Amino acid sequence: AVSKVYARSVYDSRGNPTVEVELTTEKGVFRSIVPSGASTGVHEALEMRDGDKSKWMGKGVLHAVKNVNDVIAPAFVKANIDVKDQKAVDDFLISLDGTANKSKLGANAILGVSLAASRAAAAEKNVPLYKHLADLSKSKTSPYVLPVPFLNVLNGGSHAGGALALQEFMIAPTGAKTFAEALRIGSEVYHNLKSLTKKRYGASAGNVGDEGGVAPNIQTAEEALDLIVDAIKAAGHDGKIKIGLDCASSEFFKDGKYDLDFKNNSDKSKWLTGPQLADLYHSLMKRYPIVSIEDPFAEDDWEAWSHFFKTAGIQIVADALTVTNPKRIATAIEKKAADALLLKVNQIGTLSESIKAAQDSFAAGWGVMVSHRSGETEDTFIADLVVGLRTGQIKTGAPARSERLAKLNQLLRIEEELGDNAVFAGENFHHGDKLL
Amino acid sequence: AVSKVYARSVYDSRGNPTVEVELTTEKGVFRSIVPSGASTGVHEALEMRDGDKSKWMGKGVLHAVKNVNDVIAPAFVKANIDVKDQKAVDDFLISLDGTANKSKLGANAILGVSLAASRAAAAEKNVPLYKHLADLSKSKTSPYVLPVPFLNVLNGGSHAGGALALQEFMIAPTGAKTFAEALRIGSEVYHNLKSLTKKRYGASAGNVGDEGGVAPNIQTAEEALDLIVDAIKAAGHDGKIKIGLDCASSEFFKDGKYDLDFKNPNSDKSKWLTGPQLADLYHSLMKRYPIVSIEDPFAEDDWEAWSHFFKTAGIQIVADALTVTNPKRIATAIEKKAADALLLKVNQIGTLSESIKAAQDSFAAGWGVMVSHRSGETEDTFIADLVVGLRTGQIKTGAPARSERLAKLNQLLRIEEELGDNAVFAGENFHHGDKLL
Ligand SMILES: O=C(O)[C@@H](CO)OP(=O)(O)O
Ligand SMILES: O=C(O)[C@@H](CO)OP(=O)(O)O
Ligand SMILES: [Mg+2]
Ligand SMILES: [Mg+2]
Ligand SMILES: [Mg+2]
Ligand SMILES: [Mg+2]
Ligand SMILES: [Mg+2]
Ligand SMILES: [Mg+2]
Ligand SMILES: [Mg+2]
Ligand SMILES: [Mg+2]
Ligand SMILES: [Mg+2]
Ligand SMILES: [Mg+2]
Repeated sequence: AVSKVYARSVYDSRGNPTVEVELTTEKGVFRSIVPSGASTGVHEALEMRDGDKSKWMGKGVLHAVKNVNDVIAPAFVKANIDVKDQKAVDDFLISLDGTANKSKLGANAILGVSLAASRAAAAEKNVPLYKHLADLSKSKTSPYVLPVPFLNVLNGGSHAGGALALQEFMIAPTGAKTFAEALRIGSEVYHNLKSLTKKRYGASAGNVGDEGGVAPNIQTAEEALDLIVDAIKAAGHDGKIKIGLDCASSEFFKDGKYDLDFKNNSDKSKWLTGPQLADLYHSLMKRYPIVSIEDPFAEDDWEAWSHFFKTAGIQIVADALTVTNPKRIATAIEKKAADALLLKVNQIGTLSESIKAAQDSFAAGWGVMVSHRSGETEDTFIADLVVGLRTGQIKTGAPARSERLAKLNQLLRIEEELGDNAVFAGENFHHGDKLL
Repeated sequence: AVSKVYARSVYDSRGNPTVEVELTTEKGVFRSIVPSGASTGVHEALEMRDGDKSKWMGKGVLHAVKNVNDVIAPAFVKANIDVKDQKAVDDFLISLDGTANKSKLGANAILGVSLAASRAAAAEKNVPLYKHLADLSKSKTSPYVLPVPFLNVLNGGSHAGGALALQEFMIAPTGAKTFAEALRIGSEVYHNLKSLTKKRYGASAGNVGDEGGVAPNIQTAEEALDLIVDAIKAAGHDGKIKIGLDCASSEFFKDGKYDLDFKNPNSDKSKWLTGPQLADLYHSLMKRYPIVSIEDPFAEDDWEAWSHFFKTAGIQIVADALTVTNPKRIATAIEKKAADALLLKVNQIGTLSESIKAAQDSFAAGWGVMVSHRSGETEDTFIADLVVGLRTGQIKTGAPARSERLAKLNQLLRIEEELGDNAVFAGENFHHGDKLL
């Protein structure tokens, strides 16, 4: 049985506090750490911070930690829940908070308990976590699917200091035959990108943003994409590497329009309409091997999404639009706003709700890209999750900064363990769950 | 008994391959990952790289991985060594290689087995790793000592793109009462530093170097130190925060002179500094800023310059590239009175036992020891347990940003919690942490 639930404050990858949970059973101690976003969707479940300006500059999580130790822990232990029954674990937690957005206890109090229970369950079952997560999600397991990594090698927007408006420029080694090959050739592109960036924009441009990508002081998507295409050819991997974007356009949506110079005394006359921004993306799609675009329009700009999607012809990923929330996903499906869900467990707050979100997406013919947050930790949960969910695609950072490599390394280990019972999603990343 | 030893290629914090070792016993599977330096000393034990330009830019570790799987593993499993006997484990590995500088197998093949064995031994004894490391090093345990973290908040030299010659500018919250407080106030200074750096030098200057520190495109130590003092001020921690430097001066030493603009290929050779001129610079900084420690002030074989500076420095002087965690070179440094602290990097020498000897020799001479990360780190937390086990009272493991750095700092939070009243924070006594109480 679960004998102990304990929380403490630890530090995330940008130096902010976050919640770490330890769950003790007869099988040992199981730890989960809650990640933290910067460009959060306004519809995300509550991340509870202390707001005490004299400690951690208001970003303390002592209240959330207290909620685990003083509220969740005694009730959870008393309940004698079977950790194998994830739905019972999450129903209990959801009920204890009693609010839709988890505003009573905090999503960052609840999530760590939810995740740690799944680790405890995997141990009880003597299976690796990814096999247990496949069980919980009722995914196909013959074969397992290793994801294409979408590597965020050039950082802009909220994740890096500079003028660049679009948040993420990713490479996707869809042309590799194994995950290990994909990661190697991705790392090679990254290193070529680092050298080229220093050459073109100066030594300072080669330093990294929150997610490990280079952060050159550039003003347009075109020069960023030119750098990436240049890095791919320098590495000698043209045709094996595709490109993904996260526009994170909610970050520059104001008064019905889009400010591509929001990293500025920005010119209100230059602000773009939905149609104009769609024309911009189409122009980029024509000149670059772009296979996925995330949050091309704002989190509630439904008409703009639906209109773009009609003729996009590539994967359109909903992040802030859907916030890993089955209710908002249902709306996005009906409006035909996108065809892939960005899955972030801490946007909704429990594993069970995240699994439901993935299942609803798959049922609609959508893809699912499992995702890190920009404030990450040494935790590797999402590596096991992307495999368990059989999605065929993950974004977990550049191949730099170990809060990113921790996940990528874990996927190397998973690939090795599965051997002949796994296949790399490659060009079929979008429908990874349907593969075979 | 050890039933399996297995190695694989994984990625370090810079995106370069490195060696990960898993060692299996009755107690489970124990993992260690080898770190990788950038500003390496010429006297370091061999880091074996494949040099195949068509893979990983030539930086593959497949040869070292193969040395573990095809050479070390079958021999080690056959030997059936008691993992609790770290000295026997390491003597065995050192003997398998048979070379001074570990050039047969590579230090990056040997070290992973060395470290994972110690993890396995801790499990056998049912003790946390830091208690076992204290056993191996014969350190005092009443109380245990938590280190002052030297946080590298401004990155220059080899660790970041920019004109800044000096490699590391660190803050040391020696004025804190607990490790948790030290890390909190350190993080607060860091955040104030990031915001101020962006204000003074532009948004791009706030982006980070290899070790998580800001990398402003600045040319002089004085303005870097002004940024740090300004950040400490902004956070409201004046008096509680001290400063450490890593000059990594071997990186800019040429023709008996020091080039503080070495990353500029158009650097004027007339502006190059002599040993005494450099000593003057350091003394100028030490009077204007709360500097308590300086690492590698002079080049790795510029022995006379070290001895001369140390005679009147009056602060901690840390040997890194000079000593390369090597008992033989440490003995020379002790004799020459070149420094009074060792920077301890396990992968500079290649085994835990040799590293422990290096620390013991340093302590016996009345030196301090600062346990250190490499600039290419991993999610491995070994050094956190090592610094506590060795009772040194000081660690450098990066800025409070990038989780290859926070993983260690977070582990130190956990160790402090676990030890409760059986641990003290070194604080102002960081230099002689081993002698504390
Ligand atoms: O926008 C995103 O997709 C995420 C992950 O890159 O960033 P953040 O965690 O800051 O929301
Ligand atoms: O010089 C140093 O002290 C180390 C650690 O900061 O750097 P590197 O690992 O690059 O040698
Ligand atoms: Mg976001
Ligand atoms: Mg199963
Ligand atoms: Mg149009
Ligand atoms: Mg996004
Ligand atoms: Mg719900
Ligand atoms: Mg060095
Ligand atoms: Mg003991
Ligand atoms: Mg002088
Ligand atoms: Mg050094
Ligand atoms: Mg030796």
